[PDB]
Amino acid sequence: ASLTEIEHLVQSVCKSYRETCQLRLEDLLRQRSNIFSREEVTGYQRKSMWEMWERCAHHLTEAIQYVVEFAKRLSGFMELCQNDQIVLLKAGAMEVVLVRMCRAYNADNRTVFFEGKYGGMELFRALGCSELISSIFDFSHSLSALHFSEDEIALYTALVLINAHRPGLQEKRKVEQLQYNLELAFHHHLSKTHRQSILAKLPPKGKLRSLCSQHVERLQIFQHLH
Ligand SMILES: C[C@H](CCC(=O)O)[C@H]1CC[C@H]2[C@@H]3[C@H](O)C[C@@H]4C[C@H](O)CC[C@]4(C)[C@H]3C[C@H](O)[C@]12C
Ligand SMILES: C[C@H](CCC(=O)O)[C@H]1CC[C@H]2[C@@H]3[C@H](O)C[C@@H]4C[C@H](O)CC[C@]4(C)[C@H]3C[C@H](O)[C@]12C
Ligand SMILES: CC(C)OC(=O)[C@H](C)N(C(=O)c1ccco1)c1c(Cl)cccc1Cl
Repeated sequence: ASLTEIEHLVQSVCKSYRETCQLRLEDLLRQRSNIFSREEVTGYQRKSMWEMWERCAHHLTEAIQYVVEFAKRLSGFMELCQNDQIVLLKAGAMEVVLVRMCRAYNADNRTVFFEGKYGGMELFRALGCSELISSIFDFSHSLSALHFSEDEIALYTALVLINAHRPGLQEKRKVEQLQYNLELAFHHHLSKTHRQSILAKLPPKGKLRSLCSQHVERLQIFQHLH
């Protein structure tokens, strides 16, 4: 990959992200003052776990569908074989959704955009897993301290997905090459923007992996109990 190729790769990732970001950053920042009232929060807390799971599962289903579309518009992802495309999506799609959340997260008051307004994590009380939820909020909080640009979140989420270490890949060397190209493209774009300092501040790879382990576990328990 040349400099033209690395620059084209950056452009491709950023364009795909912009077209698949689901919620526009401008709309999310504008809505920060639109915050659930005490009555609306109590309204959520009184809902059954069943209904709350039904709303969350719908929210997550939609978010994952945009991530699938992100992958498919990515330079190189469609060049991979079907099996590998699926292995990567299966392992990474939800990890991308967790990362994507930080944009919809307001660190000033610790709220998230959910069903039209911002609310704290207490909104989700009826689900009965406050420790996992607070870890998700904590993760979003630490990411928001980096003030990710749109292009940065584009490149970073592309790297969460294009990971050659996922078990079950049939063309490991081809995924490696795509991964290496994205790592360099990311590093290069950060230097052009004087943002190299975020590299040392990025969460350790095991952090998102360990959070997604617990997450996918609880998700599957809700999936089966339904
Ligand atoms: C594919 C992956 C791993 C499952 C496996 O061990 O094979 C699983 C675990 C968490 C799952 C998701 C979560 O349970 C949340 C959603 C629940 C809905 O009932 C289906 C879509 C939904 C968006 C799920 C899609 C998919 O089955 C996920 C992403
Ligand atoms: C359950 C939901 C369908 C909702 C609907 O329209 O009724 C479907 C449609 C697209 C699905 C995803 C896509 O097919 C891509 C992935 C394919 C893998 O087989 C499972 C995980 C995977 C990440 C899927 C999870 C889930 O089952 C999704 C999100
Ligand atoms: C384990 C299941 C039952 O808990 C969730 O579903 C939680 C509520 N949840 C998430 O898990 C989530 C959000 C993004 C990725 O995962 C979520 C959050 Cl933390 C904020 C806004 C919207 C949602 Cl949907």
